[PDB]
Order: sequence, then structure tokens, then C-alpha cells
Amino acid sequence: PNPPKLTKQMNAIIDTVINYKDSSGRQLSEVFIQLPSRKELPEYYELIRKPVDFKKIKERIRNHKYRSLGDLEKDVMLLCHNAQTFNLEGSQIYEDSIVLQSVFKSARQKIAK
Amino acid sequence: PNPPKLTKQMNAIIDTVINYKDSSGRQLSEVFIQLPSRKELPEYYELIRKPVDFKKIKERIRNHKYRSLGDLEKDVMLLCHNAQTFNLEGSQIYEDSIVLQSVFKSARQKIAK
Ligand SMILES: Nc1nnc(-c2ccccc2O)cc1N1CC[NH2+]CC1
Ligand SMILES: Nc1nnc(-c2ccccc2O)cc1N1CC[NH2+]CC1
Ligand SMILES: [Zn+2]
Ligand SMILES: [Zn+2]
Repeated sequence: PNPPKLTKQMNAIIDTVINYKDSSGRQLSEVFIQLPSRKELPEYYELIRKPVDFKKIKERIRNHKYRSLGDLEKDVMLLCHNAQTFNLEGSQIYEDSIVLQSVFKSARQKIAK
Repeated sequence: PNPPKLTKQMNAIIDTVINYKDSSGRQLSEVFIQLPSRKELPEYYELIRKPVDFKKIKERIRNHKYRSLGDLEKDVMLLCHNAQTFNLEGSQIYEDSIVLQSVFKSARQKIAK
């Protein structure tokens, strides 16, 4: 298992990302918590080779799959980059995923550095 | 708008480039569909003055921004030349971008000439 404070730092960072609200009170992470299934949106799985959602990221913290904050960052960047790949530039989901990459990076800097 | 057959030729050429697989079954265009964002890879935007990806190229065909196959070629060459500028010689991304320039040129010759 990971050291307790590393798991605590990962949960604090991911909770900051998931709970973040924009100035209109909207929780930007909402659509990213659970991917649509292969039955609901088969086109997503045709285009995205490594799907991931925040439910999977929290599971990977619980199961100690990430060995560092760098490992955690790689999956959060993947989730957002996948959203940017599937969606059109300027769409709400595409733009929300860019904001969440900034929220992750600043939360990591506050909580760990 | 462009004449329908010109848009058809551009989509046929770009679909050949995007769908191309090497002999190991790998779709070489994968990494080039959507650039990493400025938050994910700020160094790319510091070094590359005119970033472009295949999502942008398909948008420019849809919006009739390219007025000829020469205009289309210039952006595909830019994408690959940018990949060669950012990456080290001999890296997979650098070498894949050289192969895609050949795939574009041969697809243009088949489909249009
Ligand atoms: N368009 C979409 N793009 N991306 C996601 C998505 C969800 C979780 C993790 C990563 C993701 O990229 C969900 C999407 N939609 C939700 C609303 N219904 C249409 C489909
Ligand atoms: N190294 C990289 N170089 N180039 C691109 C790239 C992407 C789209 C269009 C043009 C490009 O040049 C992506 C790169 N990487 C992807 C994997 N993660 C590390 C960054
Ligand atoms: Zn749904
Ligand atoms: Zn990425």
C-alpha cells in the first residue's frame, strides 16, 4: 500500500477537482464522473483508445495503483485530453475539460508543494 | 463555399491519412488528432508558433477555409513539421510524422491526379 499521507494528498487534490464550481455555481466535473457506457455512446470507444473517468481515478487511489502524484496527474490529463479529442473545440464539455486541467494543476501545487 | 467534389477530394485524402495503419496495425495519426492543451504541455506552445492538429484540418475543410489541395497540403505539412520540430529525431512521434507526410502526398496523387 501507499503511505497514508500520499493517499490523503491524492484524495484532497481529486476532491478539489471534482467539487470545483465555476462562477455560475456549476460543478464542472459532473459529466466526467462516469463515462456513458459502450451501449449509450459506442462512438466514444471507437475514437478514444484509453477511456477513463473520475470514478476510475478514485478507484486507482483507493487501490494504490498510482505510486505518486505524477501517476495521478497522468490519468487526470488523459481524462481531459480524451474529452478534448472527442468533443468539438468551443463546446461546453471541451472547454470544461481545459478548466479542470488548470484546477488539478493548481490544487496539486497548493496541497503537495 | 467550395465546389462539392473539391470538399470530397479533401475529405478522401485526409481520411486516408487519418486511417492509415503501419504493418503492426498501429494508426499513426492517433497522437495528432488533438493537440495536448496549453495546460497539459505548455512547452509545446512556447516552441511551436503555429500549432495545428487533424481536428483543426477537418474543421478547415468543413468551413471551406482551404480553397485548393495545395492549401490543405500546407497545413498537413505544418502539422508534421511541428511534430518534427518539438520531438527528438528518432522518437516514435517524430518518425510517425515523416511517414504521414508520405501518406498525404501519395493519397493526394491517387485521389486528385
Ligand atoms: N460528449 C462527451 N464527451 N466526453 C464525455 C466524458 C465523460 C467522462 C469522462 C471523459 C469524457 O470525455 C462525456 C460526453 N457526453 C456526456 C453527455 N452526453 C453526451 C456524451
Ligand atoms: N510529443 C508530442 N509532440 N507532438 C504532438 C502533436 C499533437 C498533435 C499535433 C501535432 C503535434 O506535434 C503531441 C505530442 N505528445 C503526445 C503524447 N504526450 C506527449 C506529447
Ligand atoms: Zn448518459
Ligand atoms: Zn494528453
